[PDB]
Amino acid sequence: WHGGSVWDAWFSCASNQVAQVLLTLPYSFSQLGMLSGIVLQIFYGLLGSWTAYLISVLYVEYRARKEKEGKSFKNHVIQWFEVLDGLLGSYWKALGLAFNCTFLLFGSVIQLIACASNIYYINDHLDKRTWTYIFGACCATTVFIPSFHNYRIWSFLGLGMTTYTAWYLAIASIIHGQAEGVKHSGPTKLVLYFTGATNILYTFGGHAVTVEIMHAMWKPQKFKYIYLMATLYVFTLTIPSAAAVYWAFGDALLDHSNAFSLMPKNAWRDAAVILMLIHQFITFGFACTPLYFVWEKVIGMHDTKSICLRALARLPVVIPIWFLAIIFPFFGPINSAVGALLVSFTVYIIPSLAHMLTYRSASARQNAAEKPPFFMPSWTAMYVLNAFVVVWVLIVGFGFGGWASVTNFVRQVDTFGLFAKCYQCK
Repeated sequence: WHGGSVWDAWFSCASNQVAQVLLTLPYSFSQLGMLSGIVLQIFYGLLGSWTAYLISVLYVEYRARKEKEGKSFKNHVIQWFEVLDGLLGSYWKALGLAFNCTFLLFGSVIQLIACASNIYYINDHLDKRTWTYIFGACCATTVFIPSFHNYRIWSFLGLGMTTYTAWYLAIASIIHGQAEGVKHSGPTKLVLYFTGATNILYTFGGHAVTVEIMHAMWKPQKFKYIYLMATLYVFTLTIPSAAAVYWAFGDALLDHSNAFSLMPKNAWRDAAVILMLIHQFITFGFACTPLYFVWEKVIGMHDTKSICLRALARLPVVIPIWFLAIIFPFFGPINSAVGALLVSFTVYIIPSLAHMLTYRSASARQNAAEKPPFFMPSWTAMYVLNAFVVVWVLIVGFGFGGWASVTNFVRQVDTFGLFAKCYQCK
């Protein structure tokens, strides 16, 4: 009944997403408001915790089904598409593989964009496109990276830096005060409201892709609701900073998708920028490996003796990332687009549909691995909740959210143009 092996991967992904999306929350607040912003944050955090629970339950089910026949996974890490293939069929393996690949690609693109933006805000002698030139090389010389373990130790430092950045933002905006005449408009247009809602949905989207089977022996008595504990700490990180920055700076955030552009300049802001950039650069070396792994699986040059051949096979994975990070440098709305188009299907809809399909027949409900938990004492309860999750994330998270986000993105293009030199620079 290994559960703690999945919590590590999920916590790593969540702690990465939070720090990736922290700086663009006041923008979405100014688009939404305070009431709607806070309420949607709480709503989506709870939904994300619920889906992560289902992912853990499916992992345990698959493992217990496969160990019954006599197949061992020693010295191997289970993949999510392997789980879907072992539980449902082939089409689900295909769907999982495709969506995971696209999601990792665009996560890498977004991280490169963020690095360029922050390095601009520490030194502004070179425009953001030249900083993208410079950092593309430093992130394309990463093809020589082997498989790195120990994600938990790095995650517990990433959180230790994100907490400093968040509380700096909050306390600095509180001490700065608010200027005279600052206006708070609230929700006025629909496209703005829904692109903000989708940027909020993107925050709590993180899931386990590869889980090590080494820690199946552990069984602790203090790990009851670790998912809810992680979500509560993420709330403590993300609500005060965004609320304080929005309250202090008003409507001037619709033209600044990076909150470092409005804060005053002193030593503490320099420390915050430096800590954010270092964290952002390292997590690229941790997010690269799965995509390289899958690609080398496709090309078949995996068991290679010359490391240089691995670099030659991996260059066509870094070239489109660099080209996309140069051509579309939109730091704010790209989160909304990626969210609406990929996270709604990867984190929210496919886990629920898998849990609703694998347990349809009573022969699989009587011989299940894990019974329904105490807070959901019946199967009908879980089916109703999964149906609501699917319908909601299909209508709002993809219907209105996708349309609004794509229209906002196209307006950004028609305003700034292809290959923008400096996006939102005075």
